[PDB]
Amino acid sequence: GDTIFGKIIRKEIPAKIIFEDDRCLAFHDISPQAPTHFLVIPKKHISQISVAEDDDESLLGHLMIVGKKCAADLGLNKGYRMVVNEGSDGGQSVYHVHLHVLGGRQMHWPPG
Amino acid sequence: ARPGGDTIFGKIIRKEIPAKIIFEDDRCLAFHDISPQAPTHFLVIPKKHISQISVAEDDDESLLGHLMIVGKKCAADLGLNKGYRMVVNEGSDGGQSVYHVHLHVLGGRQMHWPPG
Ligand SMILES: CNc1nc2c(ncn2[C@@H]2O[C@H](COS(=O)(=O)NC(=O)CCc3c[nH]c4ccccc34)[C@@H](O)[C@H]2O)c2nccn12
Repeated sequence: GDTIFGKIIRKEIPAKIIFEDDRCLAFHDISPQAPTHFLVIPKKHISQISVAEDDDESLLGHLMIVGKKCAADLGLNKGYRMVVNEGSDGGQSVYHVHLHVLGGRQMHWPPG
Repeated sequence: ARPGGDTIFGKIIRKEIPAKIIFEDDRCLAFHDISPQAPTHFLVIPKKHISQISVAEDDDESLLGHLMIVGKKCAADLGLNKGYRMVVNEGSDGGQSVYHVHLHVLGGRQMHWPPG
């Protein structure tokens, strides 16, 4: 909640929401790196994947299932890339765990 | 006779093809990538054959989560203390080369944006 993603979860700032349930939220990224670029985040404040608990595994998996269902609904039928960044080397921009989903163009290698 | 399937990754699961294995349990296998794109670059794969994330079942949630937890634990065990990037590729636009779900973990250098 002490992050901008917490404000988004609490509906305190605008975000174009794609999907919500009781435990996660998917919304378009404000700084998109592909024609389609959205985030899937848990409502629980996990600061970074490195500190996720064992009992968070189903929740983390849920982010990926939601992400792939959202990608399908957004029409990403030629594919996409999912990304989780950790720490400074990973380029983690917000210390609230987030899954990026990017598509609508060819993604290149290496992935940064 | 051949659980895990006959992609290269299925053959690695059954020890038919060599790999450099970091971690193994009943659900997954972590091993170093043969064409690393960072100083440390490994894969985490399920032992259950799922071809790609787009066809994963709802009841694959815990398994997918387990790949990420195993990924982060392996990253810590390998000493990636400045961080890392996890990547799942889907289909042609994602650059998916092998149709058996896999999580990339890359670290030991600054990763750039965009992620490809
Ligand atoms: C461990 N052992 C091992 N690993 C292998 C083998 N063949 C492939 N892999 C590994 O599987 C990963 C699949 O990633 S992925 O499917 O997500 N796709 C890619 O990685 C391709 C990305 C790409 C997109 N455009 C490009 C343009 C040029 C080069 C690559 C690309 C890659 O990182 C490969 O290095 C193999 N044969 C025997 C043992 N082997």
